[PDB]
Amino acid sequence: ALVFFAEDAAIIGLMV
Repeated sequence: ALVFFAEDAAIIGLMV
């Protein structure tokens, strides 16, 4: 799958 990235503090992945 595709894993985007966002800064939630720290950077996390978002898997789709």
